[PDB]
Amino acid sequence: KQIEDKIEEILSKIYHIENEIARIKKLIKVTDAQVSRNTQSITNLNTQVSNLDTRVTNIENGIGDIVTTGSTKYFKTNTDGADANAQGADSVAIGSGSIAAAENSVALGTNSVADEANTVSVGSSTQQRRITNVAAGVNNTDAVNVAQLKASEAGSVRYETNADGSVNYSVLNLGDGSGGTTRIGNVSAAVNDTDAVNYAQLKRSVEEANTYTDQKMGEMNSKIKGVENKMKQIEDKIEEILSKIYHIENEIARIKK
Amino acid sequence: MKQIEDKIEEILSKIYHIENEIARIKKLIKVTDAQVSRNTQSITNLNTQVSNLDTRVTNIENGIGDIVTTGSTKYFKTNTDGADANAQGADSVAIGSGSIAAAENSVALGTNSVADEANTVSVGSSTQQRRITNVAAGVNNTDAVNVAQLKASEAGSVRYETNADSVNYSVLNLGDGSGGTTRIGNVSAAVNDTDAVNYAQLKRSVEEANTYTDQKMGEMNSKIKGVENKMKQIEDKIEEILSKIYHIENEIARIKK
Amino acid sequence: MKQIEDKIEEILSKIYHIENEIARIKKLIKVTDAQVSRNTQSITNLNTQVSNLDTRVTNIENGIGDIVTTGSTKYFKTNTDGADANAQGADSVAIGSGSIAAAENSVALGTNSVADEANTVSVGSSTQQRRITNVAAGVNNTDAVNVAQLKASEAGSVRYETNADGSVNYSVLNLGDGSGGTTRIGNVSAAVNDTDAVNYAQLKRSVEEANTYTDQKMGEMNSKIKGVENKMKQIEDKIEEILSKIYHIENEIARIKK
Ligand SMILES: [Cl-]
Repeated sequence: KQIEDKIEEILSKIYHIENEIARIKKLIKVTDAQVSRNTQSITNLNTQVSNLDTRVTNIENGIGDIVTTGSTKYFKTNTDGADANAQGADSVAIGSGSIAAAENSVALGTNSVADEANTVSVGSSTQQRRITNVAAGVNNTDAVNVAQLKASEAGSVRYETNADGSVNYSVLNLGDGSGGTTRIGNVSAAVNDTDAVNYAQLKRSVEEANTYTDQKMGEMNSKIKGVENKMKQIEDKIEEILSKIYHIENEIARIKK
Repeated sequence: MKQIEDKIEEILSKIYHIENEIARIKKLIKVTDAQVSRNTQSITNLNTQVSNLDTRVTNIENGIGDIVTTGSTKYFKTNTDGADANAQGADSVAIGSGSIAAAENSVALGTNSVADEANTVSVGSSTQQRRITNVAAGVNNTDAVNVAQLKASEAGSVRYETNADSVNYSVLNLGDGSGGTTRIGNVSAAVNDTDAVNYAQLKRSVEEANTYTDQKMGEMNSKIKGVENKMKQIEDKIEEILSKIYHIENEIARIKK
Repeated sequence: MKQIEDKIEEILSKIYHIENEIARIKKLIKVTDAQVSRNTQSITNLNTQVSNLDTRVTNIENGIGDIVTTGSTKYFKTNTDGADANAQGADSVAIGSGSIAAAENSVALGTNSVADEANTVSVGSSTQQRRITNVAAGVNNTDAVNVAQLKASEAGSVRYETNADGSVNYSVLNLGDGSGGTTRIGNVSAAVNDTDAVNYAQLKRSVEEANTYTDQKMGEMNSKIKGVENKMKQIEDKIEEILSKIYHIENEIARIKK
C-alpha cells in the first residue's frame, strides 16, 4: 500500500523531469538560433567595416593631403607661411602671406599685396617681382617687353645726361658721335627770334639784301646819268666855242691885210 | 511483489537515460558559451574599430569644409560666390569665378578673366581690364616693362609737345623749359628748301650779298671813269681855248697901235 | 520489503542529485541568455553606427568628386594630363602641369612655365613665351606698361631712322607730321660753330650787316659822284667866263672895223 503508491509517485516525478529536460533542450535551441543570427551579423559587420576603412584611407591619402599641404597636383607652393588672404570681394590670393585687400584684385606670389581695385599684384611696395618670358605685345592692352621698349627708343634724339642725373639742355649735338653731321629735314620757317632758320628763308634774305642794294644802286645810276648828260652839253658848248674862235682868228687875219 | 521489482527496474532504466541527457545538455551549454564568448569579443573589437572610423571621418569633415564649398586651399584662396572657373582650351588654366581660359595653352587669371588667344595670360577681359602692379623693371629682352622705365626713356629726350585732341608735330621746343635755349651742333648744310641751315651757310650768304654790292660798285666805278675820261679831254680843250684867246687878245692890242 | 525500501531510498537520492543538476543548468542558461541579449543589442547599435558612417563617407566622396584626380577646385582649374607642378624654390609657387618654380620666391604661371630667377613671375619659358593680355595702362611707376602706352610715347618721339640691320642712320633727321607738314624748331641758341644751326635773330643781324655794307659803299659812291659834279660846275663857270671874254673881243673887233 505505502510502497506501491510511492513507486507511482517516483514514476510521475521521472515523467515530469523528462519533460523538464526536453523543455530545457528547447530553450538551448532557441538561444542557439539567436547566437547564429548574431554570429552572422558580426560577419556582415566585419565586412562592412573593412570596406569603410579602405574608403576612408583613400579619402585620407588623397584630399586629406591637399588640406595639410594647401597644394593640389597642379597648384603647388613650397612654404611654411601664414595662409593666403583673399580679403576683398571677388579677390584672389595665391601664396602664403598674400593679401588681396581690394575688390576684384589678385595677389600673386608669396607675400604679394594687392591693395588697389581691379589690379593683379606680383609683389608689394617692399618686394617687387619682374615678370619674365613675356612675348612682345600686339593688341593695345597687351603688356610690352624690354625688347619692344628698346626697338621703340632706338634712334631717339637725346641730350647728354650728367653724372648727377641733370640734363645738359644748352647743347644738342646731332650726328654719329665720331665727327659726322646730320641734315635736319622738314623744318618750317622761323617766326620768333629763337626759332631755327630754314634754307628757303636764308635764300629769301639774300634776295632782300640784293633788292636793297638795287634800290640804293639805281639812285646812284640816276645821278651818274645826270652827270653824263651834262657832260655832253659841255662838249657841245666847247665845240661851239672852238668854232667861234676859228672865225675870229680868220677875221683878225683878214684885218691884218 | 513482481510488479514492484519490475517497476524498480523501469525507474532505474529511466534514470540512466535522464543522467545521460543531463551530461549531453551540459556539453551543449559549453558549446554555446564558447561561441557567445567569441561574439562578445568580436563586438568589442567592432566597437573600437567603429569609434576609430568615426574620428578619422570627423577629422576629414573638419579639413575639407572650406575646400569643397569655397573652392579654396590655405594658400590658394578666392572670396566669391560666382560660377566655376572654366579651363576649356587644351592645357589651359583658369583661376577665379567666371574665369574662362578659352584657348590652347592659355591662362585666365582673376575673377571674370577671359583668355581668348593661344599662348596668352589674360588678367581681365574686354568688359574689365586690370593693371599689373609691383612690377620690377625688366632686364632680359622678354621681361615686362614698368612705367618708371617708359618715363626714363622719355626723360632727357627731344620730344614733340602734345595737344589734347594728340601730338603736335608743327612745333618742336628745345631748351630747358624755363627760358634757356639749346645750341644745335653737327648740323649738315641744308640741301632742300625745308632743311635747317648751318652757320657756315649763313656766313657764305652774307658774303654773296656783299659780293653783289661789290659788283654793282664796280659797274658804277667804270661809268664814272668814263665820265672822267671825257672830262680830262674837255679840260685840255679848255686850256687850249684859253691859250688861243690870250694870243688873240695880245694880237688885237698890237692892232690897237 | 526491506530490500525494496533500501532501493527506494537510493532512487530518491539519485533524484535529489538530478534535481540539483537541473537547477544548476537553468542558472547557467539564464547567464548565457543575458549575455546574448547584450550582444544582440550591441549588434543592432553597430548596424546603425556603421550605416551612418557609410552615408557620411559617401557624402565626402561626392563632395570631392574629382578634385584629387584633376588637381582642380571649382575656382582653380586646369585642363591637362601632364606632370605635377613643381614648387622647388623656397617660398615658390607653381601653377600648371609641367610648371617649375625653381628659384626663391618665384611664381611659374601656366602649363610648362619655368621661373628660374629669384623674385620673378614667369608666364612661360625660354622656348615658349606668352603674351599678357587685357592689361590696363600703368599709372604707378611699378605698374606694367601696355602697347597703347608705348605707341603713344613713341608718337611724341624725335628719332633718327633705323636701317634694316638695326643700325641708326645719323645722316638725316626728318621732322614733320609724316604726311608732308613741317616742324618749327623753338628755343634754339645762336650758332657758334660752323656746323651749328642758326636762329632767326642771327639771320636778321646778318641781313643788317649786309645792308650796312651797302650803305657804307653807296655813301662812298655818292661822295665820288659829288666830286665829279663839283668839277663839272668849275668847268661850267670857266665856259661862262670864256663866253663873256669872247663877247668883249667880238665887240672890240667891231669897233676897230670903224
Ligand atoms: Cl551572441
